[PDB]
Amino acid sequence: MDVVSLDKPFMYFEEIDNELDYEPESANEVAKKLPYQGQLKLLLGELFFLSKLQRHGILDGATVVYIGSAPGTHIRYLRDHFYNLGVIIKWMLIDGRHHDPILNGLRDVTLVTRFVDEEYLRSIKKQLHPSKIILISDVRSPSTADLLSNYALQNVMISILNPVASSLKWRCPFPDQWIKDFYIPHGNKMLQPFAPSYSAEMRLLSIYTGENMRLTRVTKSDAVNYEKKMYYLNKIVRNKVVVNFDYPNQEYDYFHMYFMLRTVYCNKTFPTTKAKVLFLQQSIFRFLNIP
Amino acid sequence: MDVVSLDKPFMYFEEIDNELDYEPESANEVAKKLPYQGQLKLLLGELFFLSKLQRHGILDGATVVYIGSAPGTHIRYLRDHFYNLGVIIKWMLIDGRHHDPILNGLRDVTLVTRFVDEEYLRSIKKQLHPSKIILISDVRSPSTADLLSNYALQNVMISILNPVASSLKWRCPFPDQWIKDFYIPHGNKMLQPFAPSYSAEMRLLSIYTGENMRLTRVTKSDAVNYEKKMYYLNKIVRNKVVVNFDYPNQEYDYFHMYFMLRTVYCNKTFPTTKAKVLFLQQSIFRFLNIP
Ligand SMILES: C[n+]1cn([C@@H]2O[C@H](COP(=O)(O)OP(=O)(O)O)[C@@H](O)[C@H]2O)c2nc(N)[nH]c(=O)c21
Ligand SMILES: C[n+]1cn([C@@H]2O[C@H](COP(=O)(O)OP(=O)(O)O)[C@@H](O)[C@H]2O)c2nc(N)[nH]c(=O)c21
Ligand SMILES: Nc1ncnc2c1ncn2[C@@H]1O[C@H](CSCC[C@H](N)C(=O)O)[C@@H](O)[C@H]1O
Ligand SMILES: Nc1ncnc2c1ncn2[C@@H]1O[C@H](CSCC[C@H](N)C(=O)O)[C@@H](O)[C@H]1O
Repeated sequence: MDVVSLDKPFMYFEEIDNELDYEPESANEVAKKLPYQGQLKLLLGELFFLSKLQRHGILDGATVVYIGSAPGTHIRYLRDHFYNLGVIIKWMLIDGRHHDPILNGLRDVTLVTRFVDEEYLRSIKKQLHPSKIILISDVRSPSTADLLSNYALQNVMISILNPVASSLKWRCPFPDQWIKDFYIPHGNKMLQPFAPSYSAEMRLLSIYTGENMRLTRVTKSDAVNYEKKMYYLNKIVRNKVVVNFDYPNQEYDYFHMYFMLRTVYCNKTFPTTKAKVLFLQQSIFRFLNIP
Repeated sequence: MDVVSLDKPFMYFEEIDNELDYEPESANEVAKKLPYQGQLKLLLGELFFLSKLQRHGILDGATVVYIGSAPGTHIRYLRDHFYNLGVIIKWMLIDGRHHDPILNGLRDVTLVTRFVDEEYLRSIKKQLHPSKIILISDVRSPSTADLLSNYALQNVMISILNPVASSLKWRCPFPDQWIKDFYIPHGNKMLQPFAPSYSAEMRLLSIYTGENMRLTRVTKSDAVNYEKKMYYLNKIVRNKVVVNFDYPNQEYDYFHMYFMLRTVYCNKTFPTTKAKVLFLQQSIFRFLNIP
């Protein structure tokens, strides 16, 4: 067995302290080990992101604009969680694809069947006015050409919507498929437990203070780094069994999930962080029909 | 006579401490009082900007890419000034219009007859590589539609060229001609002595540290402010005769010019700032054929 003792898991890209040469044969290995793993991946990251905003007092009263939301099964869990905590939020889920019917019939959630373009962003901005907007983006076109176009749309979402915070899908183009350098918004590169086995995807979390918008350039050298750091994390780290983690499941992803879940607010009072997390995890797995 | 005593002049937009309601009849008033006033306006601002970079030690060894440079008569003065000071710089002047022949025959200056587009910016970036670039932009299309397009090109100049510093033309669209909010690079809003009598134009000066790029949103309310602050400056301030300014010419613009010129480096040693400035001014006016 692949055992180890860890203090904490890597929460952000910058914390990864090692790298490995990407082995293309990794692409043929089992990408997922749990049913509905993708909904689980998104649920944890967005619960993490949103709980942070709650902590900073910027969630209550906001309209969450989620673009690239369908099917959005896991989003029903997020909505219930904050709704039950007393936080007042409106959800606007937009995708050209159809949403899970469990999202219908909630006055606080508006489903829109539309593929957004810059012009539409303008109309909804005029229509949301004057609410404070929190943007979540998971749009998907993939070539490096596709990625750049998605990233370009994500930056236009921020400039038109002008949100108070944002969570954006972020996967650096592969160095061997580099086209040109580009800019992404400045934010924390939140790592994702339960991401596919060798995925290099993370989420970019940002909070917008003032009327400024800070971007950061991404080059091929950065692309080389992303590949090696993420490859090291996926191949080595995520395959570890953290034996000094007293929890029903000690695999790295559960250890990593534990640290995100420990930041979530509940109505129920618990005697230990371990009890709250076990509760939230049980709750999350039951909702998603994960054994 | 319109007399007053002033400590210093307003160097940046933010310093303007008063405003006036824009009177449209001002548009019919004499816009210029000196021959070649436009070359003088550009010369002082760019001498100011470039001397600053020298002070920060980022000028020597740079390639100055000036887009919207023709005719560029005043640019010959700038080139000579730094060339004579021993600073090593290469100039690349690009405009679809033709440059003043006084700029020909200098190995350190390359004239390009081209209207730049994003693609061309890419090729020159590949060709300038690996020199450090200082961008100066004075491109001109004007409707608010024209402005936005120019500003959009200016931001693409920065993202493709990725300069160490930049000076950009900046005039906020008039509130009564507002189209949409937009972003401009963050920088100092340098005010311009000898600008047309009622011009609301200034120059945006920026220095790029790290791999980040900070932008700032401009709204109609900002547009209302620009109009009133600039109107107050043009109508009231610039019409002042600073009587406690011991200088051959006490009009506000000369007082303002004095503060920019006092920051310029010379080979000749002077006993007082007043002597250096008088020298630089005499020199500048003689070069431009201004009496
Ligand atoms: C993690 N990774 C994956 N691939 C390629 O990406 C293809 C699709 O797998 P993926 O990258 O997991 O898809 P996604 O990121 O769109 O969700 C695989 O078949 C590999 O060829 C990769 N190709 C390169 N060059 N470098 C990498 O780090 C890398
Ligand atoms: C300074 N100013 C000028 N204009 C208009 O701008 C026209 C051209 O004059 P300009 O603004 O000096 O041109 P420029 O900025 O392109 O160099 C004038 O005929 C006026 O109608 C202005 N119009 C408005 N609404 N507000 C202003 O502050 C203002
Ligand atoms: N312009 C656009 N506007 C809206 N959705 C977009 C888009 N372009 C692509 N997408 C959507 O991006 C999605 C990527 S998959 C998203 C999964 C979803 N976030 C979840 O919670 O289940 C697809 O449903 C796709 O239709
Ligand atoms: N795409 C582009 N590339 C180059 N020059 C441009 C441009 N679009 C407009 N311009 C130029 O912008 C200039 C504005 S007037 C500039 C005056 C000049 N800076 C001076 O020193 O004399 C015009 O010469 C015009 O041809």
